[PDB]
Amino acid sequence: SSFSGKYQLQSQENFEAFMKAIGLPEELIQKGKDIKGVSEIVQNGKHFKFTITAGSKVIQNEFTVGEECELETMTGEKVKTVVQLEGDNKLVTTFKNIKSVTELNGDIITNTMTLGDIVFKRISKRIGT
Ligand SMILES: CCCCCCCCCCCCCCCC(=O)O
Ligand SMILES: CCCCCCCCCCCCCCCC(=O)O
Repeated sequence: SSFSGKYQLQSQENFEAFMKAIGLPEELIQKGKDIKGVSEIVQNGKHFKFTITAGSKVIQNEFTVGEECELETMTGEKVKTVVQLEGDNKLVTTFKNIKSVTELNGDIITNTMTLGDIVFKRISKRIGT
């Protein structure tokens, strides 16, 4: 149950640069750079549900830690990958050559995606039940 909670974005580094490189239609790139998105995570042991909302674009995802699962990326592209726990508080996966780390520390979820040399980094905070 550790990741569960509702979280809102506070600040991000390199949003625009990273969203370009991944075939994000520019309309969303500009409308998106400023949205403090909300993440809903529901964890039950290995099983994860998470929903990322950024006004009207709702991406909902589910995975089992350790299993190969379909994930829906930024662009809407669905990609087969495995998500891994590396300790109770850290989700690590790799898709379309992006290395993604999600990390809980207290009420703070830090997510970091790197495409070759670009480090897109989102920091979020818990907002209630
Ligand atoms: C203006 C209305 C539509 C809103 C469009 C928002 C598009 C957002 C684009 C990228 C946001 C997704 C963030 C990645 C998810 C994550 O960090 O795990
Ligand atoms: C749309 C991006 C795809 C998501 C691929 C990462 C899968 C595991 C990590 C997601 C768990 C919830 C963390 C989101 C927190 C945040 O928005 O920064």
